[PDB]
This record gives sequence, structure tokens and C-alpha cells, in this order.
Amino acid sequence: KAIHMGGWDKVQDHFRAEKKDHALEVLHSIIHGEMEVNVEDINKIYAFKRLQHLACPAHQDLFTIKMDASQTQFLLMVGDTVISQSNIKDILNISDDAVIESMSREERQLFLQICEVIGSKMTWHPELLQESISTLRKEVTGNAQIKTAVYEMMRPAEAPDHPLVEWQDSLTADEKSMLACINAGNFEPTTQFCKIGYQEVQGEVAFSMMHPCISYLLHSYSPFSEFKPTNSGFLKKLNQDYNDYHAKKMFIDVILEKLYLTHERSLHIGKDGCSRNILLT
Repeated sequence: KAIHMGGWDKVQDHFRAEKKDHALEVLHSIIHGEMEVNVEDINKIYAFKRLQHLACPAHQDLFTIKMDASQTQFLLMVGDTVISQSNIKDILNISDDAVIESMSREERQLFLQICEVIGSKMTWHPELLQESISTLRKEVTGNAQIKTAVYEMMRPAEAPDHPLVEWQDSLTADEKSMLACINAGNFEPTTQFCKIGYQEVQGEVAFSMMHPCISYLLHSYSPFSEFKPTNSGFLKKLNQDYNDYHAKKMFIDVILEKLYLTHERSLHIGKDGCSRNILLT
């Protein structure tokens, strides 16, 4: 897809095809009204990918990212050498005394994948956010392999493309109350389930909630430095729902199971054709 930054459309004509990626990396370092932005940590993730991609194909396994024992620092590793690190609160642009819930190994790899994509849009397509956050985000949330990765982890048997099932309300007033917490104390059938995943495993359906860092980074993240505390507010909220859901999981799952079984084994529930119960679109 065409890169345009730094007049690249015509500037690229000065370079041999085999040098264009090198010249872009350089052009990127020359060029990168305007609100101040905090993206040095988050861009490391995609930059590390760019590094790895230049190494001999058999050395590529040697480039990896892990966490320190506290899982609050990502460590960029070239074999055993830690070439650089990033605090997760700096990657997230969050206000520091902000609570981050821990992620499984699966969830972390997904978080990092979203980091790559975001980093790559902000690096090669700065025009995107120059418009608005929503224009950046559309490109991230609309992105094929991110879509594919989010569905594969949370709803492995549902295609991202899955057509909505029509809402049929079999919930008692108590059940709708019990559900309020997975969507900020509201009960709206078209949105209540946007954070829930599910998979069938040896005859049982197992529900989950989207990790609040992953939902934050998909739908609430602002790279702008100046609203650090606003980002933090959004995160605490997703934290709270996440924690409520786990405190009450054995009541909530009974009800999810009922809904899933009565909506064609999906929680991608809509009304009059209008769902926002997708994980992301």
C-alpha cells in the first residue's frame, strides 16, 4: 500500500528498488497545530519487527520479545542480548499509578501484535492520525490479520465475518441485572457481548472476557501525550468490568450459556440488523 509521507510518491524515483526500504527508514528518521504524541515505546515493537526482517532467515528465531519477571517491561532480545526495553505503561500512554491486570502468554502475544500494527500505521501513514484518532483506529481495527488474530484467540469457531443472529429475549429482570457489569452497568442487547469470547472444548462451552489492555488498545487508546489521565480512566473502567465479571463468573456464565445456546451458538446478537457485538470491526 502506497506510502506518501515526506513526498515519497516522487522522492522514491531517486532510489533503486533494492534500496527503497533502507531509504524509507532514513526518510522516516528525518521527518518523524500538532498535539504532542507519546509513541517511542509503542513504535519499538514494529521497529523490532523491521530489524528482525533484515536478519538472515535462519537467525530470525533469535529475535524475540519477552517480559521481565514483573511482566511490566517488554524486553527486545536478539539471542541473549537485551537491545532495548519498554514499560507497558509507556506503551499504553497511561498514567503510571494506573493498575494493569496481568495477561496470559496468549494475551500478551496478541497485545504485541496489535502494537505492531498500530506502530506500523503511525510510522508509514502519519496522514492517518493527522486527520483524527478514529481514522488511525479504523485502520487498525479494520486490519485483516488483527481481526483474524482477535477472533482466533477469543471466538475461534466464529468467523470475523459471522452474520448477526436476531436477539430473542429470554432473560428475566434478575439475569439482565447480573449481566450489567460486563458492559458498564447498562443492559443493551446489541452491545452487551462485544467483550465476550467463547470456545467449545470437550463438550463444554467456555466463556471469557477480552483482557482490558487489549480492549483498551483496540478501542480507547490515544497516542496523544496530553490526555494521559483520560486513557487511565478508560482503563480503570475496563478493569472494573473485567474484575466484576471474574468475581461473578459462575452466575454470569450460566446466563451467557443460555444466550449462546439460543442464539445459534454465538453472542453476535443484533436487533433489526444493527449489531455492535463484534469483537472489533
